[PDB]
Amino acid sequence: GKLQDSLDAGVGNLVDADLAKESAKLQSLQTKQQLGVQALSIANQSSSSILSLF
Amino acid sequence: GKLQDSLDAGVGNLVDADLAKESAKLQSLQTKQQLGVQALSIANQSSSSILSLF
Repeated sequence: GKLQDSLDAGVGNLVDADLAKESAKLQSLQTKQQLGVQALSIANQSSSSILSLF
Repeated sequence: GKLQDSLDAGVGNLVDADLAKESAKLQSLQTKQQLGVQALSIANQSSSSILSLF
């Protein structure tokens, strides 16, 4: 019984994720995604400045 | 018989914990864990303020 418990604990050590860091990374990457969308939207407007010169 | 009783009492003195102290340490560490969870939840929000600037 103890050996099987140790084996299960070792599997969990190998594969289980640490969600405490994931909670911070999730919000950080949501903010990153919002800024990336806004920056790409700004970059889409480069051609509009040409029309003013004509 | 008296010597065996003395030896058992000696092992108990040398290993056994006094659970009245852990009766308080349990509650203190439960409160401290809740406080740490609260503080970590506050800390993960540090990146949220960037969206307001853009």
